[PDB]
Amino acid sequence: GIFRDVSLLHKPTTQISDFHVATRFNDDFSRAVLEAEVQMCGELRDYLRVTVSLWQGETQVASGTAPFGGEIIDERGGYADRVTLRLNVENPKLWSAEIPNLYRAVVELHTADGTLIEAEACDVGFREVRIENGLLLLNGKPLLIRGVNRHEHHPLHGQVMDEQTMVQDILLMKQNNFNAVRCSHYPNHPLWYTLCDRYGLYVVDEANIETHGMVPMNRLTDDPRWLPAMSERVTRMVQRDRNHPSVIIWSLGNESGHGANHDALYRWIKSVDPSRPVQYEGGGADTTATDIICPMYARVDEDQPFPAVPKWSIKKWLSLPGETRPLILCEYAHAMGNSLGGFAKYWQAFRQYPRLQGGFVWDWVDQSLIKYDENGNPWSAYGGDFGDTPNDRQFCMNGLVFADRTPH
Amino acid sequence: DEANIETHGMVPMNRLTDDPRWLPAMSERVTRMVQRDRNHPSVIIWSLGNESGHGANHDALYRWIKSVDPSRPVQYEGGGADTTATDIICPMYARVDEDQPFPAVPKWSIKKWLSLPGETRPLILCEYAHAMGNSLGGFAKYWQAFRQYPRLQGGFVWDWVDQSLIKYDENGNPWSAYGGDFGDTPNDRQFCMNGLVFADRTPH
Ligand code: NA
Ligand code: NA
Ligand code: NA
Ligand code: NA
Repeated sequence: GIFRDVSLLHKPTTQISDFHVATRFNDDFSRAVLEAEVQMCGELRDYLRVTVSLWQGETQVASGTAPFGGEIIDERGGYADRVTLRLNVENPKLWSAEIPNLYRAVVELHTADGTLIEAEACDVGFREVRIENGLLLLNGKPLLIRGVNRHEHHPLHGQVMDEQTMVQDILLMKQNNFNAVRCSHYPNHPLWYTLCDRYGLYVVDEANIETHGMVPMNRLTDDPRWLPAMSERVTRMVQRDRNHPSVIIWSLGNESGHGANHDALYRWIKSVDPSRPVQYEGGGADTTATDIICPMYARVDEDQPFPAVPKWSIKKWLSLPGETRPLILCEYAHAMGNSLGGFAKYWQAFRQYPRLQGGFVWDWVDQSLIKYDENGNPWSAYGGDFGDTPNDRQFCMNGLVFADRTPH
Repeated sequence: DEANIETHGMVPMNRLTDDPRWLPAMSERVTRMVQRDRNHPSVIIWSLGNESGHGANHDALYRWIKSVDPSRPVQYEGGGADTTATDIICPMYARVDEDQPFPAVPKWSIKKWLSLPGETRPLILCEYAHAMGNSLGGFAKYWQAFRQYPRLQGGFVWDWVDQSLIKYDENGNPWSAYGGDFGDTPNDRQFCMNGLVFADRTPH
């Protein structure tokens, strides 16, 4: 169904069509350069101008104005319908899940005399994400991911999300010492990223690609005829969400094996947005299509040597010959019912090994739905309770909290 | 095959090995060993000595060996067992699971050591499982780890045979003696007996 919002937007004929925000820093993060690239559609005129202003609350920190026309990029010239403005910020307040400092950037399309054609805005978080010497760093410091996987689920409204439920989830997660969320397994409602920017949570943004039921799992992802469809799902997500500071990692999807399309899209992301690592678990969790070893349900000490996709113990995985990447479990500690035995073992290992930088619990909230018996009394239902067949019964309930967000 | 260089008693341990005035003496002990033994097939690894800290002389002699005999790896434990003067992480008495974070020369657990950022070398303990008396508790843990981790390629037990000496009482009856039994002082008593076999080669 139509399970997210529907709206009408009116733009002028000459309009802002895209804008990108990037932050660069010096070695000690005491100086930052805010680079904003703005793109337009419509008739170009010599009087057109673009102004980008950066605000910290009520105070304007930086500003820049320029006519359209980018730098030369190849033999034929540059983009006449683009402009890049670079704003210097001294001693910027850095964004993190601990302290989510935010600035407000306003992008103005206006004529030279001063009349405003159109304005767009976005929240700006100054932070640098990079993998150096096998460690994932945020603002120069190695992260320890206290993560959880979260589906968009409501026991009454199905997969329709609301701001109140989102805020309730974020507050509960932070109150229970979580600092990261994986959008399993699709781009979320747009307000989710804004709330994560505001409250402080690292976000893994995941493409809407999962072909788990295929035999073999990469039958489609290794087929060039499905490359366009896969590419749309990756590229449109990046184009929508690349400005959000909370998003620190891109994911190519979930449980789709490993095919050449994964490698192609990994490289596309690395080319378009070098500011964020790319991860993907399929094909054994350490393929060429991931910057992070991200296995699902690899155990702390016990090896699980399956054919062609083994789940080594996470301690052993780090030291395999020629392996240097960090390891962050994209799913672990399956919380189905009376569960989470052995969680302390994982966290002992996370604290002992530098390149074990945490993981994402599976998962946040039970996917139970509400039904009414013969007396209007509600009761929580799972797979098979709606006449659906074949079904997977109670495997939909793997959460740390009940569907009404009461804790397990 | 190990060079005859050990300066364990120095304070700090590299006081001589970091002094260029002792480089000739150290170089003689390395180079003459290599010149004598480089034809033996059984020799697969050279060692620069034992427990002498880490000084520039170690790096110089490591490179000399690498230049003259590229056919054998070079190892050295001093200075924390993972310095620039060794091709193999070769700690002494690093434990399987427990870290021992001493200042400037920590003994990480061997499993953790392999995965330290930027570390790629194999790990072979030059000494482990100290067999002093009723000992070798926990040996199975080491060998479980050795079999599970590819880059944990074993180690050298300390050590083979007790260093006890024979003395005779008032009736010509022999008895095994250790440190201090010859009037030697100061001494380190029974720490000379760390072997898997007695001095007469009967097994423990
Ligand atoms: Na860690
Ligand atoms: Na499930
Ligand atoms: Na091994
Ligand atoms: Na001894």
